[PDB]
Amino acid sequence: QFRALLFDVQGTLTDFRSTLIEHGLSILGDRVDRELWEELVDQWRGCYRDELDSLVKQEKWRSVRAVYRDSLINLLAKFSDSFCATSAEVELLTDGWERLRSWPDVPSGLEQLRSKYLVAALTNADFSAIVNVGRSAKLQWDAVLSAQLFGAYKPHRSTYEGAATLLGIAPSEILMVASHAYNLEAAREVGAGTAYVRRPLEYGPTGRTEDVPDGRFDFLVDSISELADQLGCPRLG
Amino acid sequence: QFRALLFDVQGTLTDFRSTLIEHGLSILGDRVDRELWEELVDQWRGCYRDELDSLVKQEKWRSVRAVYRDSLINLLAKFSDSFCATSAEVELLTDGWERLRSWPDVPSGLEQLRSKYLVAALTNADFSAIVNVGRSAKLQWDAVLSAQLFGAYKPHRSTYEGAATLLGIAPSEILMVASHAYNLEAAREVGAGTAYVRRPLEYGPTGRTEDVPDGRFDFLVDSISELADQLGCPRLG
Repeated sequence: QFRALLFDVQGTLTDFRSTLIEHGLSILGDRVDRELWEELVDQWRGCYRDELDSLVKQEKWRSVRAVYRDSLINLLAKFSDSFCATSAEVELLTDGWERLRSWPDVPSGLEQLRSKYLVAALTNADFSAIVNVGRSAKLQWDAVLSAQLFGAYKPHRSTYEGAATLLGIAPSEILMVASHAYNLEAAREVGAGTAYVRRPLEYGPTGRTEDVPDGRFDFLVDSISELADQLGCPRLG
Repeated sequence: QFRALLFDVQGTLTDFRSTLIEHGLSILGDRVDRELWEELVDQWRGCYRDELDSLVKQEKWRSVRAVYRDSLINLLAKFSDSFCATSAEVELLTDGWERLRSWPDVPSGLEQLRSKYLVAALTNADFSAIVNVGRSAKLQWDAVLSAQLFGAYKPHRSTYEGAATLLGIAPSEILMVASHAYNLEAAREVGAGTAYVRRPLEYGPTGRTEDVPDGRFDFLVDSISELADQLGCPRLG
């Protein structure tokens, strides 16, 4: 039925919240407390989502590293009574988005899927970032696709459709994998299969997550391994 | 010095001659003898090189699968006294270029390089083909680049430069690896490093290959592993 699985990366396969929290504390040290840096990370991710949504509505693209970098400079000004950062440290902190750590089910899950399927990443992150993230998150791909190649961000149909022609595959023979329900419904409209992955800690324990019911998508799983088990991929020794 | 290694695929990492010879014989069987089909393969590659060379001067791109297919149809017209093939068999024969086998030094050599460098494919083949070849040639990349993404073939400078911006890398921080000396010289022009890999059996045992002397390129090796050793990459267990 399926020849390839297209994967969302940030959140679906990677714990960016814990990554960026421990990334900033390691750089900033005691100049900022943990409780306050966790709140900057949350607002950081929120500024990225608000900006991309705005750029999608404008049908515009720009570097996601510039999106992270600019939105951190704006938050640092808002948090400037509590702590401070140099221009060099601003770049090092932004680099944390290219050092994402994967969820413990992802590397072995990806390995299990390759026995019958091609696996490729389709992220809004810049091409350089997802290549880097592959090292820090131990993601192993047949192909790496970014919103940078298509000039537009998900859920724009040019991204999903473009990924299909580049891979030589029909959308109906691609399984889109994401922990974000809105952009999974957009894969459905272009004709792709849909697999939702529950990530209760994507936005932390205090985060409200999307309640998705059984039957809305083709698959509903808590781990890539489970998805591989449901697709008929044999487990690893 | 180098942050990424960009690799030629067809010939540099893959024994396409042996792949396509045994591929067509399995499809055409006794309808064609080996010595006569081996001569078609050689002309096939040459029609591909002539067409791409023509398209580079025109600053045109078109699907390399269509290039292989069309140049196969022309050879079949040339060989129409000796044997014949259906349109279905034409597609299966063309599929042999997406089922290439690697030289035995390539998979472990690429893996050895990944300890210190990013490795990416930069082939004139269409994006779908190199994805397939990754399975048949056992190639594992941080990134996969094709002339299809840039609208131009190697050795056009838009390809090398585009691969640099996509990876976040300066051309001077890219090491181009190829078994074809002419297109290696253009990487040098854009500012990239140059590594030549001798493939004496690329065009068969009785085939004439590019004889490259010491000093023309930055590296001159008989295997990907050898290149990794010269780049300071620790060996594999």
